[PDB]
Amino acid sequence: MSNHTYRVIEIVGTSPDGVDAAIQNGLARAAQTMRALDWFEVQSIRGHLTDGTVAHFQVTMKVGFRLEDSGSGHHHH
Amino acid sequence: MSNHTYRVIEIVGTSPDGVDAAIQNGLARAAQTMRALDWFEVQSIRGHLTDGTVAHFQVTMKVGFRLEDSGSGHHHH
Amino acid sequence: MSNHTYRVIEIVGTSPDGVDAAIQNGLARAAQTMRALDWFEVQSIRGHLTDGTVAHFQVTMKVGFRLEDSGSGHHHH
Amino acid sequence: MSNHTYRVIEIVGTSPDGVDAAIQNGLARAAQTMRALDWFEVQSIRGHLTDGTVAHFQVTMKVGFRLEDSGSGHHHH
Amino acid sequence: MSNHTYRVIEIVGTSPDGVDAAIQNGLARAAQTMRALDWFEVQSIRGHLTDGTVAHFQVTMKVGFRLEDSGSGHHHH
Amino acid sequence: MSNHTYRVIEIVGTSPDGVDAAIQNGLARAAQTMRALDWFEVQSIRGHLTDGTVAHFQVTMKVGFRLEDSGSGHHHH
Amino acid sequence: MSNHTYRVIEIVGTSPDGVDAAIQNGLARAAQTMRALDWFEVQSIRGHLTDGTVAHFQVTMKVGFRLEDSGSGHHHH
Amino acid sequence: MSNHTYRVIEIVGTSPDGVDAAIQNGLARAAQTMRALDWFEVQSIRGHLTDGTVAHFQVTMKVGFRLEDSGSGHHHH
Amino acid sequence: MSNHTYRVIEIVGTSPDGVDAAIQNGLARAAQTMRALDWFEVQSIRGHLTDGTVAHFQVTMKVGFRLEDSGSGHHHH
Amino acid sequence: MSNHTYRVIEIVGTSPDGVDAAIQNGLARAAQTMRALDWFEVQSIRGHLTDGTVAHFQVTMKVGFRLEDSGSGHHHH
Amino acid sequence: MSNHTYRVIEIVGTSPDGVDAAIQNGLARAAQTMRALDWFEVQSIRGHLTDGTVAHFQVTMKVGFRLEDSGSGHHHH
Amino acid sequence: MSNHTYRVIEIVGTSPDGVDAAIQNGLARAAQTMRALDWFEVQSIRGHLTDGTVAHFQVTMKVGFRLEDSGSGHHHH
Repeated sequence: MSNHTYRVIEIVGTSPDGVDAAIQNGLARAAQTMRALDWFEVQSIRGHLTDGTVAHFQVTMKVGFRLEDSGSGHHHH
Repeated sequence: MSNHTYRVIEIVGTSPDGVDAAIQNGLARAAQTMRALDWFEVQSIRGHLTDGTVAHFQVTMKVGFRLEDSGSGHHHH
Repeated sequence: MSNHTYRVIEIVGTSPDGVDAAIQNGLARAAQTMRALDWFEVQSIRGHLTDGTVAHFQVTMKVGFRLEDSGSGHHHH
Repeated sequence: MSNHTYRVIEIVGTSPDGVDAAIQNGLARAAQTMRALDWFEVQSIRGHLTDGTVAHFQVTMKVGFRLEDSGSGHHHH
Repeated sequence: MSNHTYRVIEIVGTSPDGVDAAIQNGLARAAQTMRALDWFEVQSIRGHLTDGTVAHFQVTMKVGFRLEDSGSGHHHH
Repeated sequence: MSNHTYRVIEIVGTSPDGVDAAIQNGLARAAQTMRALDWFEVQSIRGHLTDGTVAHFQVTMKVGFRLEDSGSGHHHH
Repeated sequence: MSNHTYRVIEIVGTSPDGVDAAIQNGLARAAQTMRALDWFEVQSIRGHLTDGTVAHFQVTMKVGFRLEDSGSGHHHH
Repeated sequence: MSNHTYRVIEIVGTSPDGVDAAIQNGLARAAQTMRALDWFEVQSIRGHLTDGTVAHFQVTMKVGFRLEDSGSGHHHH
Repeated sequence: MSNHTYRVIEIVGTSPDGVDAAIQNGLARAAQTMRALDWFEVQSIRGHLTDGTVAHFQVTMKVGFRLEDSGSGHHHH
Repeated sequence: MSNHTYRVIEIVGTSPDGVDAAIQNGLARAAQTMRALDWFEVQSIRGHLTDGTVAHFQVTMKVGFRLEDSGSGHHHH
Repeated sequence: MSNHTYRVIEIVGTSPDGVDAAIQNGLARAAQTMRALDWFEVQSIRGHLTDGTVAHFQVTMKVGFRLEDSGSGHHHH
Repeated sequence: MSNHTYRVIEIVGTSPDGVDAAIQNGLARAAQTMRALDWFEVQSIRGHLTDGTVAHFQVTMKVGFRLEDSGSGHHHH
């Protein structure tokens, strides 16, 4: 925890069944390929209405993962 | 799609059962009277607590609909 | 209060005598023609200076009114 | 200019040929039907890429027009 | 309603089951100890992912309650 | 002034007679019970319209007061 | 009006008697020395409380004035 | 369209000939190497002035592309 | 970690020797009296210049602490 | 480059022929009288519509120039 | 303190040795030529990396100074 | 410099010894693996307090690097 450095990527998750779906739907695919999803932050909740009655919630989130080598989980000052 | 122009209105949807409710509750009434709801954007999630334990989620959204005559769905450059 | 949906419009009120004037001057005209002004939110206080010494305060506000049919003032969850 | 009150609407103009196009393309249709477009403010410049190489610039703007009766263009304080 | 003054506090509610949970989970504890929760406003929806698949939604909200003595619910101008 | 630390609270003041009223109406009650109001910052000017013609300006402000013991009013670097 | 270019300066006006005072108090001194104050925009309304009961409203505004030579008031496209 | 998840990257495009150039200049290189640029959003228009008279417009944009496998273009609720 | 709810307070720390000082100077006093400072967020770095050459950095931060009873550090969904 | 200090001024450029015009029209006049325009940042794109069909794009930008004496272009740490 | 009016200028300070350096490096040059620097506000902390390992922190700040004649330090309402 | 296009990534640097540490700690690891870090922008300064007295400053920054082939450093308009 001395020089742990993280990276934040932004992904947009989409689900016709809610915001908690899109959050989980997108966060999930992200992990299918990335390392250590540690946190997320929602930046927008938007959406499209197809057929006028089918919303496809589109939630944009910023997700953060550790890139630095698993190193000493320490405090050094 | 050459000169399609849209209009954005802002509506606040309210539901005691969630944010996805208010979004759908309000978006829905909006369509009862407007043309071609194409998209929406959430701007705020607020709420009132009546009886101290009854939240009435109030979600404000900006909704967008086409005003321009259905015209050539085209690309011209 | 179960599915009450509101609409927010934005108007700019102007008065040479203050911000509370423009707020009331504009909000007032808005009601001359709209239904149930319930709330307002100020977004900007700007102004022009004519003759260099005559400010015309221009206050932009977002005003909200009920569109949904007067329905049950109720809580349903 | 004592109690002149204005209204601001938001429209999204779109053009495959630029931002100044979409601004003018949308502002123009707006006037086809509204009164006294006096000003505009850009809020976003976004866009879609169809065929991957055809951008359709979408510029969202807030446009303002006078609603109050043409009245004394005056200063009263 | 003449000199009613309110106070706004900020709390972060957390739930592994959604945003509407955290909102209600946190708002609720807040009332366990405070007076007259009247309104709330969401400011952020964030979260941590433990085990990589267990999100703990963290919603930050600003909650508002009346401090001024229950006084005349009146309008005085 | 070396380690003087302050605290900022947020209060909403309300008055049917203006924004300068609500600011003073709320700031005042705040002092009835707190120590050393030193500054304030307005964050929003909102309002409700009862009877459609009775605005109750609601101004939200952040107020700051000293918590640290009255200590040396000094500069140390 | 073809190449009229303006400059915006920021000034903070202060008055113990209100926001409309500080706006006018500051805007005024600004003109004592500058050319053609044409517009202003409020950016903050803050304040200090001396004696705990004497607010000195401090309003920060951005003021705009013409620098370009009085030239053709024209439209050229 | 049920679980389509997207990724947003941010790129800065630069052109001495305009903002629509930099937008297209940068968006273009981005596609030279990425999949399915679907949308873009401008976040800043900045620039450097070399030789004092050569602006190099620098437009920062957020571009979004699909990462999820081309899957059912469907609505499922 | 199922219903852990937190509270965020805002404090301004001040030090003539830097921003990391004010952050630590203020955060520290805050703990002298509060429970479980878990996190902080900087919102502003401002300052006053006394004697014209003595800056007193004033850093405003939002600090967050747990209020809910130490309860099961668990995940429940 | 050790103690190079810059100053940022804000100017509004205007042109009936576009945003890239106003940017260049205004930036240009600014240099007619200032030293070393090094960079610019757009803050707003607004405009007035005279005759309803003559937009006068008004672009506000923040421009930055060096004030410190041309000194060692160096790195010192 | 009745009609004291201030002016805010924006300067960018730069130092290879930190943010507190650039703040002091720039604020300092500003005073070499201006009157009564009373306060400052940081707006951005940016930077360039020359040689890839030499950061030149660039901190932009808004600095405020009194322009109005030293007048009665008084409260008048 | 005609079509140089850049990419901006966001990383969070962490150090128990300051903000200038985390900035340098994170920026550094980023370069260990990326090309041409040219600039950075701070977006947040946050932090965790372990043991209540060990802050781990977490600074989030946006870093920008060139992706386009080293090409003509030129101006072409």
